Amino acid sequence: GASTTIEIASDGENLAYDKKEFTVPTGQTITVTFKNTSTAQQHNIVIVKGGEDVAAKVDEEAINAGPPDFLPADRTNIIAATKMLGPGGSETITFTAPAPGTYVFLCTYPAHYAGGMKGVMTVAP
Ligand SMILES: [Cu+]
Repeated sequence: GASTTIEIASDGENLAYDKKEFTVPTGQTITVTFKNTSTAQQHNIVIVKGGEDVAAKVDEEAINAGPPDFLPADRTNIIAATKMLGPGGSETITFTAPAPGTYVFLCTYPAHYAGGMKGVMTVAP
């Protein structure tokens, strides 16, 4: 089920992605295209280096960091991230898949993570 090309989008106007999981192969170049399909909301996708603990810390850094991108100053805990996309915006990010394991992805727009806008990237060995 592992793929090197991933398409993901917001679930219309809801605080969710259209996928809560996807699998990628370790050590290979991954392409992820994220589409903000909402009418009036801002979304990104941020893939963190770890699980729910790392995601919570990033999410907190993000809200402190503020607009327009709501990302921490550096990517020490971030595998990859888009910019903060407007309604109808899309962005493709490229990264080398990290070590095999489970990696949380989330939207870091204020309240969106707590709102359920999250999932898991599984990296196959
Ligand atoms: Cu969002």
